[PDB]
Amino acid sequence: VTIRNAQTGRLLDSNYNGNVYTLPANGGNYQRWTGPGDGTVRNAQTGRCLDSNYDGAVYTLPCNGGSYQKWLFYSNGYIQNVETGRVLDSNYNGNVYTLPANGGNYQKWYTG
Ligand SMILES: OC[C@H]1O[C@H](O[C@H]2[C@@H](O)[C@H](O)[C@@H](CO)O[C@@H]2O)[C@@H](O)[C@@H](O)[C@@H]1O
Ligand SMILES: OC[C@H]1O[C@H](O[C@H]2[C@@H](O)[C@H](O)[C@@H](CO)O[C@@H]2O)[C@@H](O)[C@@H](O)[C@@H]1O
Ligand SMILES: OC[C@H]1O[C@H](O[C@H]2[C@@H](O)[C@H](O)[C@@H](CO)O[C@@H]2O)[C@@H](O)[C@@H](O)[C@@H]1O
Ligand SMILES: [K+]
Ligand SMILES: [K+]
Ligand SMILES: [K+]
Repeated sequence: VTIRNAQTGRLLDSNYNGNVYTLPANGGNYQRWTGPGDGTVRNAQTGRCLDSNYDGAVYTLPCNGGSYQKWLFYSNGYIQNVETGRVLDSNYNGNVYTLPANGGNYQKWYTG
């Protein structure tokens, strides 16, 4: 289902172009996500895998088995990219990107 930023209240969102962003909850399936158990976080509408790189950019692409598309969900709300180690982040404008863990609330996420 949904992934909601702890700082901004905006939810994790993505489209068929593979662009990612956050928006207020709006019921659409672009805002729900599925975790099979293989490390991936797949968009409920598109089936694509949330993914990022060493530059900090974050997008979705069809799923390819790479550590890049594998995420770790900690109980403190961090969502960590296995390859880079950088943590999923966003800003009130609805930018999504990754940055070094810095303890910030913009790096926390309620996932249900
Ligand atoms: O009208 C389409 C779409 O609008 C809203 O979706 C937005 C966003 O959440 C989706 O990620 C993108 C996908 O390109 O479209 C909008 O910006 C929701 O109402 C959604 O359910 C709906 O189909
Ligand atoms: O060979 C690099 C990388 O390729 C594939 O991952 C794609 C994408 O998911 C990644 O975010 C970017 C990283 O720059 O790379 C591709 O576009 C996977 O085959 C992956 O295992 C591999 O490391
Ligand atoms: O000092 C602002 C901000 O800095 C640190 O957060 C960084 C990053 O995680 C955020 O997404 C962006 C949002 O604009 O800001 C920094 O780049 C954190 O220490 C944070 O608590 C603080 O508000
Ligand atoms: K779209
Ligand atoms: K900090
Ligand atoms: K602050």
